[PDB]
Formats: sequence, C-alpha cells, structure tokens
Amino acid sequence: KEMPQPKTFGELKNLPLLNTDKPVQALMKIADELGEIFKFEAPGRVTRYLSSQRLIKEACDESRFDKNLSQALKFVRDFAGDGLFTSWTHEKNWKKAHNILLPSFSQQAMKGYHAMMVDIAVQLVQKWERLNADEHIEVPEDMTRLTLDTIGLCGFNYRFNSFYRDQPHPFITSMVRALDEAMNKLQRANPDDPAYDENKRQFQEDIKVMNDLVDKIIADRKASGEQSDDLLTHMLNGKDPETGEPLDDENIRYQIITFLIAGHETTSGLLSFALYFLVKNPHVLQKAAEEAARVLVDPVPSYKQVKQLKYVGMVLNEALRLWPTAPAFSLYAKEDTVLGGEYPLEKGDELMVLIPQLHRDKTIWGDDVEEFRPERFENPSAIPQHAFKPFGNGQRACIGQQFALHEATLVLGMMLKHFDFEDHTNYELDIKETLTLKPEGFVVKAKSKKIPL
Ligand code: HEM
Repeated sequence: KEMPQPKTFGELKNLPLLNTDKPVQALMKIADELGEIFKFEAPGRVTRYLSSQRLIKEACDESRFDKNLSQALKFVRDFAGDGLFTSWTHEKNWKKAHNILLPSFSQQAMKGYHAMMVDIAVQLVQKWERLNADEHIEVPEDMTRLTLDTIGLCGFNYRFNSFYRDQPHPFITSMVRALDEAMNKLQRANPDDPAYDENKRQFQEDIKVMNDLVDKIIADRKASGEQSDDLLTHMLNGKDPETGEPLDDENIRYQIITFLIAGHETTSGLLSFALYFLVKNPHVLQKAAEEAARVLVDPVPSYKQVKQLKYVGMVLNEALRLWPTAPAFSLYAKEDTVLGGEYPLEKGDELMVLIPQLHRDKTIWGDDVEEFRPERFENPSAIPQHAFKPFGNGQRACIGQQFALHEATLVLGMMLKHFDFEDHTNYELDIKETLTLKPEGFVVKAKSKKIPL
C-alpha cells in the first residue's frame, strides 16, 4: 500500500512545511487530512508520522523499536550532552544515570521534595493575594516562575527567585535562546554560510554560560561537603548498582541542564493549559474547586492531602490528553519489521509519534475528542495500553513524571482553594511552539476567597 504524503516543494521535499512558527499544529492538521500514518521527507532524510493507537502501540514495543534522537534533539544534544533526555539507549551513561536517578524521582521521593514545593507554591499564592483590584495575571509567565523555581530548589538547593524578578536568570536567557536556535536550525538551508556567524557565536556563548554556571554549582557543592538531600547530592554520592560507577562531573552538569530545561518548559505548560480549560469549563472548575476546599483543610498542604486530590489529577490528565506539552517523540526500527501488517520497515527507519493526534483517536476515546471532560480519567485501568502517552514510552519514558504531577496537583489545588478565576478577556487559544506548547497571552483575574496561609 502506498503511504500518504503531504505536499512537496520540489528538491526541498516536505521541509518547507516546517518553516512555520507552529510546526506541531501543522503536522496535526496534515494528520487529520492524511490519517493514521504519513511519510515526511527532507533533503537526505525521511520519517513517518504516526497518529493512531493501533500503529503507536506497535511502535511502543521495545523489542522492535527504541528511542531515536530527532533532528531537534540532536541540536539540543550540543548543550544537553549525554544526559538522560538527549542520550541514546545504548550509550553507557544513559543506563548509569537512569539506574542512579530512578529512586530520586519515585513516588516515595516526592515526600522529600514536598516541603520545598510548598515553599514555591506559597510564593505564587502570596503574589496573587497581593495583586490590587482589576490587575490581571499572566498565567504561562507565572507558572514558569513557579516550575523553574521548584526544580532549582528541589533539585540543587538553588533559588532562582523568579517571583522577585521581571527579567529572567542569566542561565535562562541562554537556555531559551539555545532552544530557539535548536528549533530554527530545523527550518534552515545551509549551515556554514557566514551569514549565520552571529547565530553560531551566540549559541556557543549560550553553551558556555550554561556550562560555567552549572559547573560552578557542582564544584561549590563538592567543596562545601554539606549533605542537603536533593538531586545534586544523590548524583555526587550515588553509584549505579549495575556497573558500580558514579556519574562524572561532566555528565552531572548535563543532567542538571536537562532538569532545568524540563522544569522550565513542559511543566508550566501543563498548569497553563489546565487553568485555561478550567476557566473555559465552569462546571469542571466548580468540581475541582469543591475538592480543593474539602481536601486542603490546612494552610500548609501535606503530601497526603495532595494524593487525596483525585479530581484535580483527572483535570491535569485531560489537559495532558488535549495538549501534551512535549508533543512528539522519535523512534527507530531495531530490525527489519512490518508495521500494522502493511507498512514494511527496514532496520534504522524512523518513526515520529504525534501525541496530540494519538490523544484524539476516535476509536479509543469516542467522537467527543475535542471536549474537556476529566471524567475520562476516572478509572486509570479503563485506558487501554499505549492510548495515553503524555510522558513517552517504556524505559525512555519521562523520569520526572511523578515530580511534574505532584507539583502541578499541589499548585493547582492551592490555586483553586484560594481564588475564583475570571476569563476577563474571553481569551482565544493561541498555542506558541518552542520545545514545548504554551497558551501565549493567556490572562485571568484571580479574586481572593480570603483563606489565610
Ligand atoms: C508536564 C510535564 C512533563 C512532560 C509532559 C514530559 C514529557 C516527557 C516525554 C514525552 C519524554 C520522552 C521523550 C522522548 O521519548 O524522546 C520525557 C523524557 C524526560 N523527561 Fe520529561 N516531561 C515532563 C516533566 C519533566 C520534569 C519535571 C523532569 C525533570 C525534573 C523531566 C525529565 C525528563 C527526563 C530526564 C527525560 C528523559 C528520560 C530518559 O530517556 O531517560 N520531565 N519527558
């Protein structure tokens, strides 16, 4: 069977389709037109975009397919190195870091981070409490302040103090620009053309800024000797049970850079989309706010009370269904194989999983896929295998899933406890794409319910 393919541009093939500031959303539109699979070609490379649970469940078979570094991730690898996110499965440092860090990211480990997560969450609530009447909130911006601060504090005992600033930390200016430069190199023609001398000079300056600041944080912790229980202490002391080896300082830096990218980009988006959907669906907002008031009976929320917020968890999973903030991941065929009993693949052939389209698969979810209904995630066992993949697949799934969800559930619980929300502008959804998705310009007013902290 001949594989569907979108419109070509002569010798440039399909590559000019990505020359747009919303490539994922364009690929989603192409998927609606062409269906469950389509071919995508650029000069000297090819991949296949998958959109149905039927094909993606086979793609998620770890005996047949393994994580591939997409072109974007290969560019991100120039500053994320061989950290967990940008390393190949067969690289020694992946399995080492994975075995070392798994216990630090578990559900039990969240009991340890909870205190510091509340520290930052209280700073968000107090900011909003202290706004004057008729002032508004810039939601993505404020969620990013929170999520960046939380990973900095919980991870490496470093306070970015984003709620004390308008202009971001020097690390973040370099990190955001490096990610932008990684994204812009996908849409580019010729690399060594000296017209991009300033692009390369900035990118190398941004690498050095991230490396120097993070390497200083490693050396300062080593020289201190103090044992503040966090990601950095676990990495300096911990040993891989398999090889018996620790991570060296170069890899540790890459893991820290990786966690800062993660805790900045994806996690704030989840909270942003979640609040968007809540203000656009007042009955769902009502249910979640009712739970928050009933469950969060103390001024300082405990770990147990965050686990008790079941409906707030359902709200977040439905936000992850409609707009998964890390919307695509790449795979490659380990051997020759046949996908879906009709698409023969050779060893090394690549696949892209388009997660927003998987999450709109009508044969799994029904015909109302665009509606925001948290009741879909009432029973987690009711969701078929590989139907809901906002945190990726298998051994290369998101190590920060429990961190992200605990943080988002705590913060969204507290937000719903302490405020009523107004969509005062009648905000029209406008999704800006970088590494991740964000509702750009999403604003609300938060009127206080006047419950003390
Ligand atoms: C809403 C929040 C988040 C989402 C939607 C998300 C999504 C994902 C996805 C889809 C992957 C798989 C990438 C691939 O297959 O190429 C992944 C990997 C990863 N994420 Fe996240 N993530 C989130 C938050 C976090 C946080 C907070 C951290 C760390 C503090 C984190 C750390 C990682 C790491 C290290 C990997 C690489 C795992 C490995 O291959 O060993 N993520 N994430």
